[PDB]
Amino acid sequence: AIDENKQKALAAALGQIEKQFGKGSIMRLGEDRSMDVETISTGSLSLDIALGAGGLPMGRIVEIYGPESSGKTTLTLQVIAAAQREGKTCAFIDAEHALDPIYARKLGVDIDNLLCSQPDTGEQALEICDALARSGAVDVIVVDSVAALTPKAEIEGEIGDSHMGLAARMMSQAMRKLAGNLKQSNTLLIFINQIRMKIGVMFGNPETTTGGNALKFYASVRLDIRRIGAVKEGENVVGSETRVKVVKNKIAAPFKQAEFQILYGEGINFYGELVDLGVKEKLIEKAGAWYSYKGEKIGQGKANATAWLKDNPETAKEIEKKVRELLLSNPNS
Amino acid sequence: SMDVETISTGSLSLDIALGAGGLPMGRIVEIYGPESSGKTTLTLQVIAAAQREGKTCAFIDAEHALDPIYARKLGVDIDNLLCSQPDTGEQALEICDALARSGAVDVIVVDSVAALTPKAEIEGEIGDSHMGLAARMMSQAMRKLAGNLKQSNTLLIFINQIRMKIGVMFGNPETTTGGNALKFYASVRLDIRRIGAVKEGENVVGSETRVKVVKNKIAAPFKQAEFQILYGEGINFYGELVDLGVKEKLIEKAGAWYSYKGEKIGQGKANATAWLKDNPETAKEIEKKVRELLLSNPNS
Ligand SMILES: Nc1ncnc2c1ncn2[C@@H]1O[C@H](COP(=O)(O)OP(=O)(O)OP(O)(O)=S)[C@@H](O)[C@H]1O
Ligand SMILES: Nc1ncnc2c1ncn2[C@@H]1O[C@H](COP(=O)(O)OP(=O)(O)OP(O)(O)=S)[C@@H](O)[C@H]1O
Ligand SMILES: [Mg+2]
Ligand SMILES: [Mg+2]
Repeated sequence: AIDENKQKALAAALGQIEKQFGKGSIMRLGEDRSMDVETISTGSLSLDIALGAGGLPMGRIVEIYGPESSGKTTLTLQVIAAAQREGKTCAFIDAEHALDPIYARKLGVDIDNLLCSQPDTGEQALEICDALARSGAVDVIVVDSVAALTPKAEIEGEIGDSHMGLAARMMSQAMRKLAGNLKQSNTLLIFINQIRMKIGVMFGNPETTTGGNALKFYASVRLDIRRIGAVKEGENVVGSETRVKVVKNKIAAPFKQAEFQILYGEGINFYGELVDLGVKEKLIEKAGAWYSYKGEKIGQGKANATAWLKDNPETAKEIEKKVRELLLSNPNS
Repeated sequence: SMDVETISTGSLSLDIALGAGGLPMGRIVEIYGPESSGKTTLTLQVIAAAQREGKTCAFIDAEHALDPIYARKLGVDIDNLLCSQPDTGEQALEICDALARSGAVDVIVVDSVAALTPKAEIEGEIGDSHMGLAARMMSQAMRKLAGNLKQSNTLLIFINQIRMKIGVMFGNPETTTGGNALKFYASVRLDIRRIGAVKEGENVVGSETRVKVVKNKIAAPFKQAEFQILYGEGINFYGELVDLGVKEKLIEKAGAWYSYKGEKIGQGKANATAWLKDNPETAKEIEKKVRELLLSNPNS
């Protein structure tokens, strides 16, 4: 009897809010299909498994950070290339002023359709991000280095002058504005960031990132990338052994890691991952340094085994399809 | 009307730490901490525990980062959990007041006070200065809500993010966003921190968490709570039922070996909590003992 005017006051309050601030201001979370988690590929199968939901989330903020020459730019060009192949539009804000367009083409990016900007200030860089996000016409934005987003007062001033907290304040104001717009247009924003040392530290890690604490909070995924070794063809160094740690995840369980090769000119070695995952799931048998598929001996060593999968497109498609079926938590098709 | 009503936090260790046995209804609560401390997980645990008692709940996601699948995994009934995603900071607080006035919802949660951007700052440019507009907007909202919340008997939980003060020599350099109005009006104030990992040998499957009560108008403040948040599954209330059982000398622990009523239960905490899962009888009767010994005022 008394629990019914409860439901009436609810429906009346819902009617009041939904006509004041527009149609879908309040809903029920189980019914809201704008709140579901769509993803896009990173260009690494191992990293797609480590992220749990099978890729990077659309409508969210992502941070990639690491030491120098660890593969941060290369990893973000591989996600742009994969999204372009699925008929999406992409932008690249190059605050570092260090993008080589010929290398981007070799990694598989469509250079003629990628929107590029080299802004003079951090305010200009974050105002272009907002304008592209609100447009609804751009799916993936990459900002290359938070560390190079310098406020206008610091550009106008002299070297030595103190502007303490100014960059951190600029970033804190930008996150507030962007987070809403990005979700509304279903646009993925990737911030690359550099590492700095904190002085006078006995306890914990001395490593930190630039641009303050706001980005750590607003980010849905945070990735730590590191170069853990060289890839050699005799004495020639031909690429880099790479490890990625998922330090923060809001769409799945964190603290999983991914290992892969970056080969200079080609980018991420896809078939190299396909072997290592095939070996792990008992689809490829390893007899010391002899790889074999269904008894049929494919090669001697990982490089020859990878070279074999390259000249057998049908056999590689078969193994990919199974590894995908097995290790993907919730395959959506 | 001024007699206090409480609802469970989901964690038993935190229910003892507050003293009254939960968060007070018709009041304002603040829950701050660093990155990935378990602020959202704790407030979805409250909503879950509340809507199991036949209550309606709302979630105002200003952060734009709520996963409905994870909410269901923690035990939130998402089919009748009200969710809003406001564009401005003013919309978020007008929806909070409109829901409070109606007298229909019992619990409201505003995720990130840091993300409540004033209208003027949104249609402005990045670089433009709006000194204290967030603090005024919050100060206006608090004096308008405090009265409307009490007569409705509606709980409002604000989640806050930590920022750092520049050129401070004294005290702690940590701050909270959205002014010092919320600091005054807030009845309870929790400070969550991740203090370690929970492993399956090497595989990291959880977070060792510590909650501190820095303010309490309802009971004695400056008490602690320690517990485990597992990634999916949610809060580990069996893991607490052992830790409080051994603290009151109902359970015994001899190194890595557990024993209750003479007969041993398992080796380590993971096997000890796994046996409590398989024995609802002892898990019922130990809950009985821990509650009736450490309850401040038994309602009925
Ligand atoms: N244009 C190129 N031609 C050949 N190799 C390249 C080229 N650009 C980058 N690489 C290599 O690819 C590996 C990863 O480079 P990046 O992706 O540029 O890493 P990064 O972390 O962005 O480094 P920064 O911005 O310079 S600190 C490095 O060993 C580079 O030398
Ligand atoms: N959907 C999910 N699936 C699995 N684990 C999760 C999920 N969401 C969060 N977690 C983890 O649970 C722990 C607590 O997360 P939260 O409750 O979101 O904490 P938080 O302080 O709200 O973090 P923020 O909002 O990003 S500053 C973290 O270690 C997360 O990685
Ligand atoms: Mg680079
Ligand atoms: Mg949160």
